[PDB]
Amino acid sequence: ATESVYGLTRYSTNDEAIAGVNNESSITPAKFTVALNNVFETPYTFMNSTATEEYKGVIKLGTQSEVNSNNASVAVTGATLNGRGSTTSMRGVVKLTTTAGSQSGGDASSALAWNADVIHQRGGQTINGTLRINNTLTIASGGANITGTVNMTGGYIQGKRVVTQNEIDRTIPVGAIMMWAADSLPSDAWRFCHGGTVSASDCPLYASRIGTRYGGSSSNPGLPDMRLNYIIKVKE
Amino acid sequence: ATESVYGLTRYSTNDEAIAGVNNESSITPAKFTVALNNVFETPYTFMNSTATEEYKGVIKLGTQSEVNSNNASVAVTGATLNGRGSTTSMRGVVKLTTTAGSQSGGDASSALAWNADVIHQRGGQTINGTLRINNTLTIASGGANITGTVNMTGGYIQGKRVVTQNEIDRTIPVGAIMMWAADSLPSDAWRFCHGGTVSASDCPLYASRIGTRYGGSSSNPGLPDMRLNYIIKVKE
Amino acid sequence: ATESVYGLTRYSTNDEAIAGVNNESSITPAKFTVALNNVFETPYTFMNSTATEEYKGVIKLGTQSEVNSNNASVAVTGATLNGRGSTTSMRGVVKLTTTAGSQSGGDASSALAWNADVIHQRGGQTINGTLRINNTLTIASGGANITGTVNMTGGYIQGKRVVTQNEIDRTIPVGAIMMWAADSLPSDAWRFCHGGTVSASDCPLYASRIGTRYGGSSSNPGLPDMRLNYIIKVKE
Ligand SMILES: [Cl-]
Ligand SMILES: [Cl-]
Ligand SMILES: [Cl-]
Ligand SMILES: [Cl-]
Ligand SMILES: [Cl-]
Ligand SMILES: [Cl-]
Repeated sequence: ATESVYGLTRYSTNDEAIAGVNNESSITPAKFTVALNNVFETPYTFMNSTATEEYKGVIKLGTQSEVNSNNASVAVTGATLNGRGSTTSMRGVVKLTTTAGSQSGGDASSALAWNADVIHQRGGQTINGTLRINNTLTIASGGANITGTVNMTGGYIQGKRVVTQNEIDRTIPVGAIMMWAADSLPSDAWRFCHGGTVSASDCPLYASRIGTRYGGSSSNPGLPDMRLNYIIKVKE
Repeated sequence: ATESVYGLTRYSTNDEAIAGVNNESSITPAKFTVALNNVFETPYTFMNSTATEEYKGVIKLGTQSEVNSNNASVAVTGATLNGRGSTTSMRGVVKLTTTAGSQSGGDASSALAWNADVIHQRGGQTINGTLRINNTLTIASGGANITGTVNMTGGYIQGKRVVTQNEIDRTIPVGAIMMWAADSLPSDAWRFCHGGTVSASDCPLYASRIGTRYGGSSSNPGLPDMRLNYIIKVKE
Repeated sequence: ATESVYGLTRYSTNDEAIAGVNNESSITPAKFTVALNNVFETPYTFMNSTATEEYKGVIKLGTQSEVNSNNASVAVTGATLNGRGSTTSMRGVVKLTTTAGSQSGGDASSALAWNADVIHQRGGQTINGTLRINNTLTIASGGANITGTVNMTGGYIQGKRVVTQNEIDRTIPVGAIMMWAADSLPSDAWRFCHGGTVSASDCPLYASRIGTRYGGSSSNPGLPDMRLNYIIKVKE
């Protein structure tokens, strides 16, 4: 057999079926299935969102220095509120003192309490000690009740000069003689002119002014004897 | 035909082509294509980032108690600033009072204002009422102008004792007789010794001291008749 | 050859092997492998976590208005602490003043310092100027030492009336005559009754009361001549 004309043919072996180049034999069903098996089978807007008027946020604690400087941003604490003591130049917190002229527990930021021991303008109070006033005292009504001695440079009552003891002798001097209408004398400033003596120590002005003019001695100067009665002024 | 030698062959059927075990027939093109189709076709560093000096952050509101204790961490509010009232032991805020000795609206944390009604050391003021001083008053200049009566234990002007009315009789006692140079008397303390009487009620000391020595009666005691003129002192 | 019976066969061409419909030829190994190649080869709980008592958080800065209103939530700054000035109606911060009656640097929220120039109740102080008191002064001990003149409506020492100069003439009037025991006179209130004259300008009361009764002239009125000696009271 050939491609061209008919004739005899044998069957291919298994080896020929697999090695499919032999052109001189024919393929049986059994070697279609042999031959197939070589082919078929092979943190900024946190910290920048600050506290303000308008909006809430975050806040730095003021140092004392910042608190005292009136810093409009920082926070005031218990400690820096306490630490900002009032002074004469800076608004601040104070302790009260009820004793004028004393600080309260050594604190310079002490102010006088409502009930401090001051004298006020309404009256009815007591100063428990002395007082000095450097110019005129005017008492507008009700006078003065004074325990102890008043010393004054001058004195007038309703425009009339007050009399003092040194003036007594000018009005009626020791040594004056008058008469007397009664039986007894009410004071020893005067004595009867019935002779006898007075004591120079009892009557020092009589002794100096009159001496022994009427007898007696220097210690016991004599009185005039003028015997109504006469009387003589012997002492102040 | 065989594998070994040449000879006759028939063609396989379709069924034989598919069931490829028959070794005794040959495969045509038409049954290559039949047989193929059985094979080919089958929250900590929030809350721990706190407010401080140095750094901003977060803050607890102080209770009053913490504010008053000077807590250095918490925040002061309007309410706890207001609530921290000054006392004698603790720095704080105050109301002002212009009236010494009165709290302002019942507030114990009241301090005297700059213009409270106090007496100061500079002068020129008025106390509208009484004043008591428990020891010596010194007026250093300008004296005193006193409306009303001064009562004093003692009085001196420039070191001389002030005279009082009870001393008048010692100097010139009722009952004294002197002479007189003028035609009329300027006071009724003295009377002419021209007899007649005085009234005991007008002249009680004359009546007691002299009685009816010179005539008259107890109510109308007689004066001496000594007829310059004589005069007698009849009353203070 | 046929499907049914045996006989002669030729071999298929390559073209027949590929176009596998020819039923009248047989397939060689070489055209199994040709024919196969057409088949085988073809931001709320931030802002709502607020500051409180109990818990930390976030805070709004108080305006002054809120601070002053005692707002219990907002924050106090240096500026609003400073800005909350004490008044009589509102607790606040103060400046101190040591001068009563003056604000410190024009600040209405000025309180008297512990050492302000006030008079207190304990004594020992000085008012450097005048003082007016509108009712009675009581000095409880130690009297008064007064530089300058005291004018008073009335005066008593230990309940006895103080004597004034206008009373002198009532006790012993100008014009009185008495006797005298000494050789010389200690004052010119009295003169010897030895004739001669006094000066009307030296002795105006004698001149008015006595005139020229004893001789002389109106300018130089005569004294009595009564020639112990007589004396006459010529002036106060
Ligand atoms: Cl006698
Ligand atoms: Cl002698
Ligand atoms: Cl008469
Ligand atoms: Cl009688
Ligand atoms: Cl003479
Ligand atoms: Cl004449």
